Amino acid sequence: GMQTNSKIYIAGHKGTAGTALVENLQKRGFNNLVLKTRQELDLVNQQAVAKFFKEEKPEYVFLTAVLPCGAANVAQRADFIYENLMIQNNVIHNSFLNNVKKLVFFGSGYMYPENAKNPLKEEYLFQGDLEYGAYSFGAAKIAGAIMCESYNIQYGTNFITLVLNNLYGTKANFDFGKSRVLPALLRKFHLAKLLSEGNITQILQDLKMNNFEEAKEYLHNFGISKKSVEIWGTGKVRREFIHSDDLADVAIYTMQNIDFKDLISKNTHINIGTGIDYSIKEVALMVKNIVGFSGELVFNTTMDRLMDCSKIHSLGWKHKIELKDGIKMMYEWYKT
Amino acid sequence: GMQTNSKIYIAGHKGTAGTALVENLQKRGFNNLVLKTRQELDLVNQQAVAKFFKEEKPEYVFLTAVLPCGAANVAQRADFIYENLMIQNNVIHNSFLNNVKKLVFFGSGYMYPENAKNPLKEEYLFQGDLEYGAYSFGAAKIAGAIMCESYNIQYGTNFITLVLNNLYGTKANRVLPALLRKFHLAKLLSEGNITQINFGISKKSVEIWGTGKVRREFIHSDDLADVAIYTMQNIDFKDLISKNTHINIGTGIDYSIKEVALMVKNIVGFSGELVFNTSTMDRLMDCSKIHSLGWKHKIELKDGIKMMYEWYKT
Ligand SMILES: NC(=O)c1ccc[n+]([C@@H]2O[C@H](COP(=O)([O-])OP(=O)(O)OC[C@H]3O[C@@H](n4cnc5c(N)ncnc54)[C@H](OP(=O)(O)O)[C@@H]3O)[C@@H](O)[C@H]2O)c1
Ligand SMILES: NC(=O)c1ccc[n+]([C@@H]2O[C@H](COP(=O)([O-])OP(=O)(O)OC[C@H]3O[C@@H](n4cnc5c(N)ncnc54)[C@H](OP(=O)(O)O)[C@@H]3O)[C@@H](O)[C@H]2O)c1
Repeated sequence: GMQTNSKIYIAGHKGTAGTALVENLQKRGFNNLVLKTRQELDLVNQQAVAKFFKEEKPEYVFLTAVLPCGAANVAQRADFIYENLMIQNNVIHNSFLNNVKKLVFFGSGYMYPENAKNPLKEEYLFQGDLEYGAYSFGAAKIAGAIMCESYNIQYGTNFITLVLNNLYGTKANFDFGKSRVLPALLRKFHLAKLLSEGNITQILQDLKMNNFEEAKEYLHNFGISKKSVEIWGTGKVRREFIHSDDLADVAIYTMQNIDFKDLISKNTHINIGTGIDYSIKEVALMVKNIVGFSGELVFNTTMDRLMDCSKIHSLGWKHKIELKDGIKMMYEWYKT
Repeated sequence: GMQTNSKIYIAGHKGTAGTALVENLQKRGFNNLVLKTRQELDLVNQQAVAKFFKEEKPEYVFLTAVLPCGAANVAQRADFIYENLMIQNNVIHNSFLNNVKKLVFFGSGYMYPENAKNPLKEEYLFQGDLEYGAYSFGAAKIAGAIMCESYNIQYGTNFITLVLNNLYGTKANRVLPALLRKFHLAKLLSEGNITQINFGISKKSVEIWGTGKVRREFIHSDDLADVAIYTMQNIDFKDLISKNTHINIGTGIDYSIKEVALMVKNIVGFSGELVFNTSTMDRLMDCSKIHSLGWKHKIELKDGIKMMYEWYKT
């Protein structure tokens, strides 16, 4: 499909997936990208989106823009459904109206039933109720997948949905209270190692503090000590991770090689991932070993999510970046 | 809630439910109504809907507007999801932005799994796959119900979803009107009234495709208007609790297509024969929840069909 000079729109280009798509496309020599910040183009606004498509006429679209659901903002139950449905509707429909050749949309494993068997098959859609916290976000993602398929059936569009669980990259936010599970664990174990070695000066520099008494209390409160790191929960819940370079790779592979006609007329979405999951305990141990911390884990007191990737494997794509290598890259970056 | 002087918006006011809401509201003294035709206000257009709410500031909203899915237009798989999600989103979100006091949204039994047990309980949402033809339409209806509930949880709104199976009315446009008209035409043929005059209609018989064993539940539009008004006056979100807070409405009784066809035949007075040519999803609501909240239907099917036919003959 796409050539060097094809006009390619990446919606939500400043996010984790968006940034990875822009960087990988540029590295591969694609030099006709169209990018709009949130301030330039509000994707919830139908009139602004309609005018953009009419005036710019992109040939290919990667739809990465989202209001994401997590632990910190789970109260925004109405916003997760309204905003995500509007972004999906505005982009998908105006792509159709302006003769976009092909579009890739990203779904979430929260679209599958809370009690579904792992590994999750594409045909598990609608086989039971969704998890409570992510209920409205998951429902929006189902509607996005069904929208893509419905345009493909009625109008012969080529709009493909790729569904993933947890995304990470080399460059992460390591601020406490703001960091996801991998960067948070990495920083905890790095600090614990410094404590065990008696490197007071480096602790103060890492934390941006000038009083060690205050530093020791902050570490003690976040479960960090010279002998152990404290982990909330039993450590038994299992998670699958995909590196953003692998997300970019499969998205571009799909655009170039996988058409709607190859998938058929229900459950035509495609799961993506590495096909391997890890308990929180196993992840913590891997991080401990990469950092080189000589101490222990301690636990203080239930839905697993792992894709069945049989479909995408059958279509000729597999991941390159194993989780231990991805964590290693993140740690090297952190130390700069 | 509503007072007789409260400003009330009925979206989609020319349809079957809309017409009945307008008439029943006016009969009770609720005359401060705001009504817009499709030509005046396209509910898929976000900018037009946002401007309408800002200018008119309705206090109460009945959302009846829809692109309906039937046998004749089942090819419109994309339009069913896109158009219905846009109407729902535009009306619900702009109601919130403009401090609407209460809203009623109408769902469909196509939101429930194809193989769910009848009678259908509210908790059967997401317990299996939807019927293939109605898959995209049912998905849109699920999103509408979840949108109402999500605004109620995050923002403390009072947006209530009522879910039904088959609507018919005195002033109506679909299975019941079509059977009524088929039998009326057959009767006219047998009486030789050419002036007044492949659908299986002849002077000696009406032939219906299928076994006519499939079962359907019907609600008369005056009963839909009655329960919608009852909900506005008496049922708040706090009374329903925090999941599956939609409410089934209906009569609680179903009929095979054969039984319905016979009832219509007898009311019309066609003297010929009914024939089924034999070359599967039932839909009946469990109405225990709405009954527990203090409403039940008044119009039995035989009487409702009689009302519809009298109107038709004018
Ligand atoms: N673990 C994961 O991150 C994960 C797991 C499952 C699926 N996914 C899916 O993968 C896709 C990409 O996720 P991500 O992690 O890369 O997202 P992200 O890092 O949260 O980025 C989202 C981007 O969308 C933009 N955006 C949101 N609303 C907008 C609006 N109204 N107008 C314009 N731009 C808007 C944001 O702009 P601002 O920067 O201005 O805020 C941001 O740049 C999404 O569809 C997501 O659901 C990701
Ligand atoms: N009918 C049933 O058996 C049944 C069963 C299940 C649930 N329901 C639900 O009950 C509600 C009422 O159904 P109904 O049978 O009364 O519907 P209806 O007779 O089909 O009426 C629909 C109305 O919506 C209007 N409309 C559609 N798209 C519009 C748009 N873009 N802008 C403005 N107006 C628009 C139509 O205007 P025009 O007249 O100009 O086209 C029409 O007046 C719907 O939510 C429906 O899903 C009905």
